[PDB]
Amino acid sequence: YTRVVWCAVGPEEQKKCQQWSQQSGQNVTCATASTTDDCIVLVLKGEADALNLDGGYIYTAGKCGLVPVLAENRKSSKHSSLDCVLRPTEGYLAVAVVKKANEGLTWNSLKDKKSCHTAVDRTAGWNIPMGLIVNQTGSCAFDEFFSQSCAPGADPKSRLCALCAGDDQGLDKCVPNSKEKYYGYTGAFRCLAEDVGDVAFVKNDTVWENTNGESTADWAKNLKREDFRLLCLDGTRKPVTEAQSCHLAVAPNHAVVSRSDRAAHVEQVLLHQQALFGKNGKNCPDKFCLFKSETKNLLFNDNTECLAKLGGRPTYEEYLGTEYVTAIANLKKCSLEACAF
Ligand SMILES: *[C@@H]1O[C@H](CO)[C@@H](O[C@@H]2O[C@H](CO)[C@@H](O[C@@H]3O[C@H](CO)[C@@H](O)[C@H](O)[C@@H]3O)[C@H](O)[C@H]2NC(C)=O)[C@H](O)[C@H]1NC(C)=O
Ligand SMILES: CC(C)NC[C@@H](O)COc1ccc(CC(N)=O)cc1
Ligand SMILES: *[C@@H]1O[C@H](CO)[C@@H](O)[C@H](O)[C@H]1NC(C)=O
Ligand SMILES: [Fe+3]
Ligand SMILES: [Zn+2]
Ligand SMILES: [Zn+2]
Repeated sequence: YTRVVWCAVGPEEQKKCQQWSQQSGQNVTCATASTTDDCIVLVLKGEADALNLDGGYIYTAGKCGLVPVLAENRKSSKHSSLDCVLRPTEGYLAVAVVKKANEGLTWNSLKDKKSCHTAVDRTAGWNIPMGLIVNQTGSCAFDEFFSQSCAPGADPKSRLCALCAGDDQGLDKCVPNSKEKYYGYTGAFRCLAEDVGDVAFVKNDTVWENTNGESTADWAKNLKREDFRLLCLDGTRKPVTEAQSCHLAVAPNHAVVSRSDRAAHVEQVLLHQQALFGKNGKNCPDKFCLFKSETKNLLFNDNTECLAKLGGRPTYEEYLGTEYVTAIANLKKCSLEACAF
């Protein structure tokens, strides 16, 4: 009965979640929805207890009263001593990526180009880039900036969805879940890698994990780090090893959210679950690995070492940071006291 109902987004996260449930002796059970927003609603209704969310969704969930519980903690070895779970999270680097061979393409020449986004409302693939575009362009017409784009979650008949491919059967075009071929970090990077788009708004870690043999996936096997360039905000182009000096912003780590009244219980269960299926987990990579899904980032990002405790008992605004929270407000004025359901 001290069971947590996780919310899976899409049928792939659903399959993984059921695997995790089977392996957990049903201490973790699953609910599934077609979109992250839908999953947030199941949580709000009390039909689900939690899910891991990108910062852009943390904001949406936050206005509706959901709270940050644990955050993804990546592999970084500085802040050396502390165990991952107590280690402060460092946020990730949102970057704008292009093909090297696409010479001359700079932040300054993006208008009317083809773009690849993780999804609408996500931090690196949308809020940061479009916030900057809107900032600099003076206009709220961010649907008219790129000639065509794949921005999962936008209107399927609009140009913002024109580049999306849907699933293997061409169905679910532009849906904001993994069925969409160009969804999320990897999908958006694939959109760029296959030259469907001119630029991809992902994070620094995405380019590395999908190049120089790190993938084995058909589309990425032959990808070489040198064939890509990051677009700095000053107009220059740098190699992807220069992310620390050429990025659009550092994003708050994806984090697990739940209803305030269920947070403590979710925190508790989760810590026990990762001890079992986490990075050094008791049953991983033997029975089941929570943070692994063949580089598809299902439920959690695949580069997650562990889920770490937060700190000054973070409200959702403190977790995202004032800088980021203001940015989203300024961007969504284009579409404070809110929620949306
Ligand atoms: C797009 O819209 C505006 C363009 O200026 C940006 O919003 C502004 O962001 C600044 C920087 O974070 C905010 O300044 C802050 O002010 C408080 C006190 O007012 C201060 O304590 C902080 O240290 C900081 O200086 C400013 O409030 C905010 N402007 C408005 C009208 O809300 C926004 O960041 C731009 N979007 C992106 C993604 O850059
Ligand atoms: C307003 C007062 C001072 N509270 C600040 C507070 O609760 C801040 O929250 C946080 C959240 C997350 C992080 C990142 C980190 N490295 O721990 C740092 C600080
Ligand atoms: C389920 O959770 C309980 C409560 O903490 C724990 O004692 C038990 O080991 C877990 N069962 C399985 C099969 O993991
Ligand atoms: Fe993200
Ligand atoms: Zn920076
Ligand atoms: Zn606080």
